Amino acid sequence: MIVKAKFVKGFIRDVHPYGCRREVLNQIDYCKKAIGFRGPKKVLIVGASSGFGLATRISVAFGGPEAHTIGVSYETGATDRRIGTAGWYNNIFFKEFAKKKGLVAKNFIEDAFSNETKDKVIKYIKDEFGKIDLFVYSLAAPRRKDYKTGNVYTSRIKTILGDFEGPTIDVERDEITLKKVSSASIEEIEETRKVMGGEDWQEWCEELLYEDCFSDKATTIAYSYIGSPRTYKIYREGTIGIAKKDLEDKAKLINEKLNRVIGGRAFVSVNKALVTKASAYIPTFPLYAAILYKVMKEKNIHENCIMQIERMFSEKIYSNEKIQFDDKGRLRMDDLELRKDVQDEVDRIWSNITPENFKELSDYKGYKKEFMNLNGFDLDGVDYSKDLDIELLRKLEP
Ligand SMILES: NC(=O)C1=CN([C@@H]2O[C@H](COP(=O)(O)OP(=O)(O)OC[C@H]3O[C@@H](n4cnc5c(N)ncnc54)[C@H](O)[C@@H]3O)[C@@H](O)[C@H]2O)C=CC1
Ligand code: NA
Repeated sequence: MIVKAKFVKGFIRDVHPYGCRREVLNQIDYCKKAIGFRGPKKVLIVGASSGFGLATRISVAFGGPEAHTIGVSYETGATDRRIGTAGWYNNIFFKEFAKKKGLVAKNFIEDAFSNETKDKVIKYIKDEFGKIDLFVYSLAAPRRKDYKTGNVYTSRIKTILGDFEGPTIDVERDEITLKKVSSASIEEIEETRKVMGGEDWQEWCEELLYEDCFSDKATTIAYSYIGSPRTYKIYREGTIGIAKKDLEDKAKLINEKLNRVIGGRAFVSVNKALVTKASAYIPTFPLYAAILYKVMKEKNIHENCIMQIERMFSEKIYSNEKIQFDDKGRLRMDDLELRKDVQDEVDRIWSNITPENFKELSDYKGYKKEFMNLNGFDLDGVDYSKDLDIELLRKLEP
């Protein structure tokens, strides 16, 4: 079978599994070439299979600390109709590389919202892994199940106080298109807060702390976004923004408890805009990211996931220099994105953007490549003419 990049309902149908291997290896190679940092030895990451969580895992394992890692993710493998998710394969190839380096890399392919999943991970930590010094909560989900009551909360990306309509980039068609987003009901706001707020992160932290799973002075981090006024309507001041503010509020509560009990700490890191599976489908995000890429590349300050994470750990969290938070106690990795000259240029380009000129004014090429790359496509050192053995791929284990 020769896997080709193709779309179904605006989603890539089949990832290229060996491309995913190459993309994991590219991030590992960046970390191996980096100056290096030291700090964490035993790391738990929820949402470890792709995007920021995968970069987090690769950073601590290969960027100097030689950390053992537990990854919890929800992914699916090959069926008789589907090849498996990018994250499915990322987990597998990360493990292969980590094992060769002599590192523990445990995968739990499980729903993190489950009480059952928490018990499994806690059991593994107590029995086998040893206490955790770093816990990263990097989860992006469309829904949350409350396993006790059977209730399902659905995450919706909607606006508040007024419908939205604005340009976006359709990767399937290489075109600018208008996307409509409607106002959320109070129930929809609450459900999104239930899924993408800090409740589950807080529950993980409490269960970990109280079952004696954290090392003294342990750190926990969750990831957030603030962005520019170009996206306040559909992000920061929409349903997802209300959820992220709940996440930031929970960080403060978790921080107080961890500090009191083990001298530990919790904080949100507000990261920069970039292409991941989750972000690629936020309305209008492709257009903002494409312009931002253009501006930041011209100013030599562009970063992808692995560069973001490597800088965060080596320059801010585990540095010689003391960590600096914003006035709300958040770590700011959007420090370069939200720089005044960057945002001025983004706003200026944005105002000149049309369906006819967007490829000239924005870095659509770079945006599309990063989108293709995370799905295993458009990568160097991958032979895209070679047939893949499906039986071989389906036998691979996380
Ligand atoms: N990509 C961006 O522009 C930015 C993303 N962030 C935040 O980074 C965090 C991670 O998102 P990305 O890396 O962008 O997305 P991603 O789609 O690459 O990663 C999502 C991860 O969450 C896991 N996951 C989803 N439901 C799960 C479940 N029920 N149980 C266990 N794992 C589950 C997936 O398996 C995957 O590992 C999110 O909180 C997002 O809001 C923050 C700033 C920017
Ligand atoms: Na992630």
